[PDB]
Amino acid sequence: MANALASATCERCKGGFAPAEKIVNSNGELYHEQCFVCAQCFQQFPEGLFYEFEGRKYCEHDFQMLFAPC
Ligand SMILES: [Zn+2]
Ligand SMILES: [Zn+2]
Repeated sequence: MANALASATCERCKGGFAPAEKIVNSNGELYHEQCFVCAQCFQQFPEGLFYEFEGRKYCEHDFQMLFAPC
């Protein structure tokens, strides 16, 4: 259906992933265990999870400035 889809690839990297180790979903987008970047400073970050959000992701950098304890 729709146009010819290629495959499941990362968002800020488009890396063809699949395993729960390389594939990581949050909000609705797909990320790697080390692609999570700051929608503002684009600062990537390991762990595979930080202050991400729907349609927008952020690292503990811009978000620690806003100061959001938990
Ligand atoms: Zn990636
Ligand atoms: Zn940042």
